[PDB]
Amino acid sequence: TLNGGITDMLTELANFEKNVSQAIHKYNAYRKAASVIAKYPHKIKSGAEAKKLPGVGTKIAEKIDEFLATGKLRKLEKIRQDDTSSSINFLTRVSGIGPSAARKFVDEGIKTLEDLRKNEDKLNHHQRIGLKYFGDFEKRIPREEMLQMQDIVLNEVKKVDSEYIATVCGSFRRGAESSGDMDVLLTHPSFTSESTKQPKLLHQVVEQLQKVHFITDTLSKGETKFMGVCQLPSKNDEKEYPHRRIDIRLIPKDQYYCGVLYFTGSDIFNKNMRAHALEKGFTINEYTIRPLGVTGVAGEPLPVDSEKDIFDYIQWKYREPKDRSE
DNA sequence: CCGACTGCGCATCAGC
DNA sequence: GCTGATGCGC
DNA sequence: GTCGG
Ligand SMILES: Nc1ncnc2c1ncn2[C@H]1C[C@H](O)[C@@H](COP(=O)(O)C(F)(F)P(=O)(O)OP(=O)(O)O)O1
Ligand SMILES: [Cl-]
Ligand SMILES: [Cl-]
Ligand SMILES: [Cl-]
Ligand SMILES: [Cl-]
Ligand SMILES: [Mg+2]
Ligand SMILES: [Mg+2]
Ligand code: NA
Ligand code: NA
Repeated sequence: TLNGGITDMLTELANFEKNVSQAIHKYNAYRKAASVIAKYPHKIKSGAEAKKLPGVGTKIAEKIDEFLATGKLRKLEKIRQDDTSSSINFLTRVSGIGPSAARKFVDEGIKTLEDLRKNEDKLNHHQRIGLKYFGDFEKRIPREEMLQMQDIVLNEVKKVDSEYIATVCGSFRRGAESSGDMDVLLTHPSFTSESTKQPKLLHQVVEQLQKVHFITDTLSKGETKFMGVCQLPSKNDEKEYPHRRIDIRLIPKDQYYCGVLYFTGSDIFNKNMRAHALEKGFTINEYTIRPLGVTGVAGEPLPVDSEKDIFDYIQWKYREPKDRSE
């Protein structure tokens, strides 16, 4: 946090653009700039100096000059005082309420926590659960609890079928001392890019975790992705732990390396890495890396036997999980 | 100058 | 019902 | 909002 002030500013600007202006490219540009500045190993003394960094252009350099001179940004001060942007910004803090629904609710006079609570019937299932756990989903997860949750998830999975492999990814795999949620990558020999010889592979695991009261609510659920809410058991007399967000992704077993690469992140690291891939004539998703023909059509998946293999294809030196926190 | 900007699962909706 | 587009979040 | 060609 050499430049915590500046990165916060840009982050607030990204969120404004996404939530209020609904300008996805500006949102991503701001996030990119924040990221590159976050990792810059010097305390920035000027906008010119920041403008040397890829992703920081003229407009951002200017805002940086203002913030350095004043400790603030007029543009943001104004935004913070605009009732409508304020209302939309808060409303999108509820899981399931996006830029669109937020703006709608405001239109309809629903713009506070109290408003949402008395208008539950105007929420879809996801939003309803987001509202229910609005406070909990605010709280970070200490690594020590992530370890307990890991322990539970891995053992319960083993109980359904010893052939399942569950890997906790996200910031936890990057070594973070705290996490926003729990991301579980799941594989089983019966599900490969070649065939699905067992149905309900994801369901049985979800059901087991529900049976033991680890999973408490469901936000969405398909054949390969589950998104929901979980909770650690507390002891006699002990207050309860906050409810936590959990995501599970069932990935074909032979595409584990692309899968774990994807799910380890960070989200900006993936974006960067995928952009570079393109510039090298490849496209990467959570399943495969393929070449991009002259015509732009992606070709056949290339052989992959390690995360590193994927880095090699794009002429990047390998980066351990802990060094992918962008 | 200007096209392009990482990639995708699930929920919901519109048009047929 | 189906398919495609859009919303949301990973 | 930024950038590559
Ligand atoms: N927009 C994206 N593009 C590509 N990969 C993504 C994207 N968003 C997420 N992933 C990836 C890569 C991610 O690391 C992973 C989990 O997404 P989470 O939404 O749980 C996260 F990003 F917040 P995490 O890194 O885990 O940080 P905490 O959750 O706060 O602790 O899927
Ligand atoms: Cl935009
Ligand atoms: Cl400010
Ligand atoms: Cl793979
Ligand atoms: Cl693919
Ligand atoms: Mg996570
Ligand atoms: Mg997650
Ligand atoms: Na720059
Ligand atoms: Na939200």
